[PDB]
Amino acid sequence: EEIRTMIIGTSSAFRANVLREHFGDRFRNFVLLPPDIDEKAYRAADPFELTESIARAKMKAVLEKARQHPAIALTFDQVVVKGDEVREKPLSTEQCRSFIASYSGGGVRTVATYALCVVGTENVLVAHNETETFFSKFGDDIVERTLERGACMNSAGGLVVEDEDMSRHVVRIVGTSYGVRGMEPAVVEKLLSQL
Ligand SMILES: [Mn+2]
Ligand SMILES: [Mn+2]
Ligand SMILES: [Mn+2]
Repeated sequence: EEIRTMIIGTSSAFRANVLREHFGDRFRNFVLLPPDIDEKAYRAADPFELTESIARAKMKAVLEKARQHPAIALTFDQVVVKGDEVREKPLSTEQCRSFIASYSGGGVRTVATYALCVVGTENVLVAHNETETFFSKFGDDIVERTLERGACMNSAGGLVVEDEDMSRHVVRIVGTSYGVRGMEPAVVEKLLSQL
């Protein structure tokens, strides 16, 4: 059995881009197949168990979709933790504004679960990835500039470290910026090694 195909089981353009770039030396074929599930149905308090339940639910949906259009499938789920609050994608500009403003002069975590499955098998491997990003102080003006670009709406906690203004206020990251953005290749490399 020679596996040459990766099923990219996410709608994230960034994730798809990194996967093709980093894993094109191993895989010939990259198939886009987003899970498109109702994530609101899953509600665990622990963000590690939360993201894991969602990544596994996403994998189930992807493998089902694969049956009707040898391979490995990958899914992901990621949330932000700020203080005691678990944050997903913001529901409005107002909440996003609030989210971004709160990152000034402090630390913010991301918690994720990556899942991997060889299509046709029953074992779904999972791995967690956690980051912590530390910002210097910034004011309402920088908040509005980031908001105006709109990409923040599509990230957990409205956290966009790649944003022109946000980037200028990052002091350090424990982890990698690719991890904060939702796809650290080292995590996928570790899961592949566990086959
Ligand atoms: Mn765990
Ligand atoms: Mn999610
Ligand atoms: Mn999603």
